[PDB]
This record gives sequence, C-alpha cells and structure tokens, in this order.
Amino acid sequence: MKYLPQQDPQVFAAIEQERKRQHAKIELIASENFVSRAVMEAQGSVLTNKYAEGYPGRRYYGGCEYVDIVEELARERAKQLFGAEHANVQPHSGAQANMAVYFTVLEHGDTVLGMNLSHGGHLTHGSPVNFSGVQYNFVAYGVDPETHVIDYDDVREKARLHRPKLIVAAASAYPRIIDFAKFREIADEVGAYLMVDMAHIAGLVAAGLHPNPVPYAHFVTTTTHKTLRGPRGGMILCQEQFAKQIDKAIFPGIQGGPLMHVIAAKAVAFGEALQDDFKAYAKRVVDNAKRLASALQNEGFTLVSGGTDNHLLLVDLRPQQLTGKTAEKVLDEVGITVNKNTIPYDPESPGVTSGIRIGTAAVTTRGFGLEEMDEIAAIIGLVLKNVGSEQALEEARQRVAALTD
Amino acid sequence: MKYLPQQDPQVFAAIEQERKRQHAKIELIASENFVSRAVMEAQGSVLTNKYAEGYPGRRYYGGCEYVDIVEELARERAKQLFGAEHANVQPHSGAQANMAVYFTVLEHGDTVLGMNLSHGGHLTHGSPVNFSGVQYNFVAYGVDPETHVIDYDDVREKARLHRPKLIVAAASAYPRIIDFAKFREIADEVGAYLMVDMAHIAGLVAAGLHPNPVPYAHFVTTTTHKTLRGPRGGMILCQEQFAKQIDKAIFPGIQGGPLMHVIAAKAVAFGEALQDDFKAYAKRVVDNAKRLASALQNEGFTLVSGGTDNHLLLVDLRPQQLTGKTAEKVLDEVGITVNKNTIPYDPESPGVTSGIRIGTAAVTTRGFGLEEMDEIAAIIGLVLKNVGSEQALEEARQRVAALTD
Ligand SMILES: *Cc1c(COP(=O)(O)O)cnc(C)c1O
Ligand SMILES: *Cc1c(COP(=O)(O)O)cnc(C)c1O
Repeated sequence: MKYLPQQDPQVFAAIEQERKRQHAKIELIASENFVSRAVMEAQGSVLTNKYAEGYPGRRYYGGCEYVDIVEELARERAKQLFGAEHANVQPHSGAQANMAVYFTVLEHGDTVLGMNLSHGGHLTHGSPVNFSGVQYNFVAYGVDPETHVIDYDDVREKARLHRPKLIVAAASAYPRIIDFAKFREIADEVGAYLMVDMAHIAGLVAAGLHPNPVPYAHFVTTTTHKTLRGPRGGMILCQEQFAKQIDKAIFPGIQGGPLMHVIAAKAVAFGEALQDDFKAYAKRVVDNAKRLASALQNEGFTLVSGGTDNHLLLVDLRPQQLTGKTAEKVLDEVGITVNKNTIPYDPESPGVTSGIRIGTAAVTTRGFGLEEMDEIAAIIGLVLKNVGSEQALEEARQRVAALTD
Repeated sequence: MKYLPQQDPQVFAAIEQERKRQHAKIELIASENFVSRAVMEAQGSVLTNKYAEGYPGRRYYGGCEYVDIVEELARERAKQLFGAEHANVQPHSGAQANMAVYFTVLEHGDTVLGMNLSHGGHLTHGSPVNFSGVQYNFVAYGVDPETHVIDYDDVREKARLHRPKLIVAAASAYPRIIDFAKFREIADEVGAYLMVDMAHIAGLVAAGLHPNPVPYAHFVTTTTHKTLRGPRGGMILCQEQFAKQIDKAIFPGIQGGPLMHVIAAKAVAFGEALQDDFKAYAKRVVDNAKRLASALQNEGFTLVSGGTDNHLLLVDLRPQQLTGKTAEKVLDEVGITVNKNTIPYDPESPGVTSGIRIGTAAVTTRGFGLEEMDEIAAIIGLVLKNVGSEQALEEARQRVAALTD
C-alpha cells in the first residue's frame, strides 16, 4: 500500500495487525481461506466508481461497456466451472443469494424444508431470528443419531407431511457428501423446487471432488469465498428457464447497484479455479481433512459421522468432558483458530455447544500438507487433554509458532 | 497493479478500459463519484479473508480484535460526522440499509408512505417490482405540479388517510432541500416512525450544506458512495434506543458475514469527510450545481423546480420536444454521461421519460469549477439544439475532450 499509510494511519495500523495475525495463527475455521493478490487487486480497482444496475447489454446507465465485459467473464467462467446454464454473479453475499432464490419462488408464509440448524443447516435456512424463518414457514430434516448422516427417509417423510414449496439441501457444518439425486427424487415426489446451497463445498464441486448439484437442483446458491477461494460475495446458478426470474429477483428485486469491483474479483477467482493447480489444491484440501480427521482419532477424539468426505470435520468433545466454548477459548490461547459448533443432538445450547468445527481450506492454501495435519492434531491433543497446564499451553504455543514460522 | 496483469489479462484489460473511460468522459450521473486511492487500497486489503459475524467485542468467531478496531473507527467517525447516537456500518448497500430498517419496524403488509417514484422517490421506496412494494403496502406523496417542491399538505393528508406505520423521506432525483422537521411533525401526528434515506445528499449533510435528518428521524439510511464519496455500501444511523434492534436486523436478520475490507474503506471515507477540505469540496459541489443550473437556463433549458438547492438538477426537455432517452443517447455520442429520468407528472413512460438528471459531485472531484460548468452547459445546448448535425456533435466531442484533456 502507498496512499492509505499516509492518509489514515489508524486504519492502516489495524489492517497491518490483521495481516500479521493472518500469518501468525493457524486458521482452522472451516469457512475461512486466503485469496490471491490478483483477487485483492481487482477489488481494490476503480470499478467501485461505476453504477451498473441491470445486466450486461441491458443496463439502466450508459458507459457500462467495460464493466459488462467483466460481468460476462464472471458469468461465463462460472458456467464453465460448474456446467450451469445460467449464472447471476451480482449477489452481495451468500445470504443475499439465498434471499433472491426465496424471493423468486416463494410467497410470504410458504413452507420450506431445510436441514436442521443444530445438525448442520445454515442461519439462512430458517433461523427464527433470520429473515428466512420470519418470512417463511421452515420445517427441518435431521441426520441419523448414530451415523450422523442425513436421514433421507426423514427428508422424504417431512416433505410428504409438510408439503414444502421448496426443499433446501446443503450445510455449513456437515462433514459428508450430500446426495443431491435423492433430494431431487424427494422434491419431485412432492412437487417442490430443489435449492442447493453449496457455499461451503463450492471449491470442491469445482474441482470434481464433491458431486455437482447443478444437474439436480433448480437453483444452486453459493458464496464466492470459502473453499472456492474467491472474494467475499454470492452467486446463483440455475437452468435457462429460471434465468429471467432469478435476474429480476436480484435486481430490481432485492438489491440495487452491484459491486462491480467485487464482480471483477469473482471473475479472477473463477479463472483461478478453472486452472489445473486449483484442482490439485482442492485435492490437498480433502486429503488434508482426512489426514487431520485420522490423526485426531489417533489422539482419542470422537468425530461427528466418524470422519469426513470434504474439507471439514466436527469434534464431539463429550468424551473429554469439554464444551465447544471451552475448547475454542483454550485453543485461542495457543494461536489455533477454531469455532465452537453445535453437534447433532447436542445437549448444550448454541452459546456453549459440545463441539468444535475444523476445516483445512485455509492451512492448505498456506501450503500445509499431511505432516502438518499430524502435528496440528498432536497440538490439539496436547492442549485439550491438558487445559489446566500452562506448561502444556506454552509448548503448544511454541509448536504453533514452528508451523507458521 | 502488479499481480492482476499477469494472472488475468482479460480482466485487467477490461479494468484498464474502464479506468481510461472514467478519465475521458464527463460524468454527470448524479449518483456517481470518484473515490480516493486510500479508499481503494482499503477495499483491496486482506480484510476480505476475515469472517466477523456479529459486532465489535461481540463476534461469533475469535481473531476479530483488529477488524473490531476497523469497524469501531467506522462507527465512531460516522457518529462524529453526522452527530448520531448509533451507527451500523455493515449494510452491503443502500438497498440493504433500507431493507434492514423495514425489517426492524414493519411486519409483512404494513402500510408505508414514501415519495412518489415518478417524482423522485427511490426504487426501494415501494416499487411493485422491488421487495419494498411486494412486502409492504406503499402509498405515495407528491410534489406540487407547478413548483415541483414536495407538497407537505399532501404528505400530511396521505399520512392521515392511510395511517402508515412508517413514513419515508428522501429521494434519488429531488433537487431541493427536504424539510425533515415537517416530516417528523406529520409522523408524530399519525404515530408513525420517520425514516430518512439520505443516500444522495449524505456528503452535503456531512459538510453542513443540507439540513441534517439525524435529529428528526428515528432511522437514517444512506449509501457510503455518492456525495459522501465513499466505497460502495450502506449505513444506518439511529438513536441509542433503536441500536440493538437495528443491529439485530442487519445480523442475524438480513445479512451474514460483513465485508470487513469495505468497512475499512468506509472508515477511510468518513475520515476524509471529517477534514476541512471535504467541506470545501462539498461547497464546490453545490456552487457548481447552481452555476450549471443557471448556465443551462441561460441556454434556454427548463429545470424541474426552477433550479437546485443541492448537487443535482433535472432538465425538463418538453420545450425542446425531446425525450430523456433521446437526450441521453446523443450526449453519450459526444462523451457526456447523463441518465434519462422521469420528471414530476411526466407524460412519458419510465423507459422514455421527458427529462435528464445531472449531478456535479463527480466533475467537482475532478477539479471542475464554475467556468467548466458554463462550458458544460454550452456543450449541452449545442448538442440538444442540434441533434441532427454531425458537425455540431463533432464540435461538442472536441469541446468535451478539451475539458477532460
Ligand atoms: C457462509 C454461508 C452462507 C452465507 O454467506 P454470507 O456471505 O456470510 O452471507 C449461506 N449459506 C451457507 C451454506 C454458507 O455456508
Ligand atoms: C442509491 C440509493 C439507494 C440504493 O443504494 P444501492 O447501493 O444502489 O443499493 C437507496 N436509496 C436512495 C435514496 C439512493 O439514492
């Protein structure tokens, strides 16, 4: 940076602390990643100056010839990446992507069936303090109490009983592959639309390491950040038949002017994801997650569903007589960043929890491999088995520092 | 830029075209501006990597110590700038700022009273194709057919007849000062909340050149871009008594993770607006608008309301037997960027219109002054009085080039 340090020392000092923090800590929060310098440069461009309400070649304002090129690059690359017939790259966030799909197919008070929020469903899949649960009548399907895999017979039963207009599949804390074919079969049986929210797994889908929801879902929503490793924002994919309605839902439906600079950054990220090296990266993400899961089990930890098929895992801390909140706090003391997370059938409140959620996307981006996964698991073992020993915590601290340099 | 040119030649080439376009054209679209290099650097920072759902000191995830500093700088600077008791700097856009306020105080189907969309009201103030007009029952007040000033007796009558829960004041195409005291008096009479959407005029309010809605409104919404000259995004201001509800409306109500890098950019912009030179800038904006209005009248143009109190003006093109669409198109041919705009009581559709809207914020940022306003008016006169003369259009083209260099 050149101009910010002189113009705003306060903001610059804080950004610099954050930058240094990102390097020093071991980031295991499953939603986190580190974007490329190219992605950041795109977001820091003069495209923030341009109003471009509407769509490429169909804008309200003149002078959009070049931002049109940018948006089309984003849409076309997204379509090639996911094999979708239509992309809308304007959503400000994953929340707004979902909001737009809901706005497209639902009326106020319509019934929607989504994943139980305590079992892995997202806030925007029917929380009573979120617009989704306030605006629509959400009902929930669960995972099996033993296997922790989605109970597809429960999905089916809930769908048949409640007759939802929309079924939502996808999760923010589900460590196994989701069967989109079964979701579509159930949707078809009850005459419901299927929406898949692939935000967490989008990078894996792009790399062919998780089944693609595009052929099975009427609508696919996602964040551009997370495993896809893009700028912070949202996206909707759908077949040509819903394109006009989806576009109208985003604008003039729920948003105003799009963030053209962020859309440029989206194009950059999609360009990156189309490359062979991203496929290699995504495989290392999944490989690292399996390795970390196995190494954690070696330490004596119990994992929700007994492991992982993707980038994330959930530790059930009940055997160690620890809450997620306690584990989160002590790991923070040694420089390991996790979040407490409700586990399926958690006896604890969302404010306390019986679990921690862990993902490998961020550490993989930093170049961590299998050996580092073993060490991370060993450090977590050292910490959580010795929460009362400042000796042990200092050793963990030094071992964390050794990993990040 | 260093990394984008090598990583993504396609995106870079398009950005470079846009950058060059921004320099070459005379930007008169009233919503447009040019942000500082410091603001852009902040948006292009590593803060995009951080999930920070919640609020400073009350986040869901750990590691937010530094982004907390950034958000607090934004909130505190906003409060000093506007004399507000509370700020929420998380809204992704002006649309989302409004969405959040609506979500806070209204239930589905509640009546809201806003400015007639054909008279200057915004899309998000009740368009039947926008969430506002779909989710809530919007009724409208108008401007006087002759003076084109808001008819406060009409505001009052509509409020008393329809009994709205919420009254919205503020506009995207109103060239005169809005009387927030009268709006609050009417709101008080009918027991309605008052929301002021100051997006267009926020920079002028900050500089003390338009009366401040903060003391009169329960809620003030705004874009951080436009006259305030910040990054693309939104903000809500309110008294302490609504702070908790407003914060909850933004998250977990309507959004997910905030854009921390954009929030950094917001802090930077607010820092800039607090400086004496921004006050001088904003005065030049208003001075330039008056000068341009006067010079356009000298050319024989009729202006809606007979002039301007702010950064923007509306040309009523009926005396020249031109539509807004025609004027917009021909001005585009010579390098002057305006938008067609419905005028009050327009006999034409929104797709055609009888007016063009013009604002001086962008050209003022470029350093244009009174002499340039005279020349801009003269060029517009030359063009619109000679739409059929390629000679005249080429002369205009050369005169536009002379202004931008
Ligand atoms: C992260 C996420 C979201 C929300 O994205 P934001 O950008 O935080 O609004 C929605 N759905 C799922 C499944 C997610 O993982
Ligand atoms: C520009 C504007 C908006 C919308 O802002 P976006 O950032 O485009 O969503 C809302 N209200 C008013 C009065 C505006 O001027």
